[PDB]
Amino acid sequence: GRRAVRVWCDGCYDMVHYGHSNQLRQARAMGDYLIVGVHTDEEIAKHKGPPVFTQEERYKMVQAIKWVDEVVPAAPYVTTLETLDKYNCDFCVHGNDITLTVDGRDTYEEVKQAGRYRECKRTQGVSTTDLVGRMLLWTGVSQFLQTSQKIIQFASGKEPQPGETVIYVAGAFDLFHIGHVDFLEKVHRLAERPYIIAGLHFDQEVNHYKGKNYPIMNLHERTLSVLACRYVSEVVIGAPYAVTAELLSHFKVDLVCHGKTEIIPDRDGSDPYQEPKRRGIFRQIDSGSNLTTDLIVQRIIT
Ligand SMILES: Nc1ccn([C@@H]2O[C@H](COP(=O)(O)O)[C@@H](O)[C@H]2O)c(=O)n1
Repeated sequence: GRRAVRVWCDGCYDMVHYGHSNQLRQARAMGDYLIVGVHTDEEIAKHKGPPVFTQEERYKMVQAIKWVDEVVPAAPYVTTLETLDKYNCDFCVHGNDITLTVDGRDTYEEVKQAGRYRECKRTQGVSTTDLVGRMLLWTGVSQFLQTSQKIIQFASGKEPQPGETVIYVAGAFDLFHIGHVDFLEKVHRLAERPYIIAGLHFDQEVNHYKGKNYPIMNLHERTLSVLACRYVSEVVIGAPYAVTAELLSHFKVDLVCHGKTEIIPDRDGSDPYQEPKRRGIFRQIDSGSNLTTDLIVQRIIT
């Protein structure tokens, strides 16, 4: 009936960003199903420094990316034909980095010789070193070039259907991380057919209430980061800090959630959730995670 083409990727996925997401999207577009091998903390420490995020954090983050069908924990550092056969994958997909042994032989010679290796395009605008750099520091630093096409590639493109519960969440969603995934995952359980709209605050607003040099990622980068998450149906690309009556009617919102993090008051001292609270449609959800963008900055610099 086809047959199905099963695609393999592997990696560390330590500090996942929209570059990793875009690479996984590309890999999935080359077949029908995507399996991602993720290395253990130990295996990574053998080859380079130990990772910032624990293997179980990294596993969970990768599984939350909507193009990924399954995560294989404890994948070997280098892709082999044996691993591809074990998971019945036709080929693996990696970036175009030079990957040579000390001798000048390709790290992936085996897989490449068997014709089971594919390259995907490198993602413009981000890398893990760039993001580290931003964290060691509002007018914006990213050279990401957002386009209608990148949004189309990342967006599910679906409108709310009859029977679907529209649920609005809002925030910075900066350095979109496992705390956000845990939040969104719980929100997604609140209805049988959830349609989650994530409202992303403007860069200048985030800087105002989060301070310092925040946000690390600009509105356009955070747009792609949130759209990659399997729990998200739509994003408001520049949402007001106050959850307004206009927003609630425009999107026909059924429920509004916020996590157990602190809600900073609005410019005028008001509760930015006052309207949905008055309507009786506000629900606080405990994500069970204490991870914040501020604490990631701390784990990554230290
Ligand atoms: N660890 C975390 C981090 C964020 N969140 C929720 O995710 C949403 C977005 O958070 P930020 O604006 O801080 O990015 C908020 O509703 C916040 O309460 C959570 O519930 N648990």
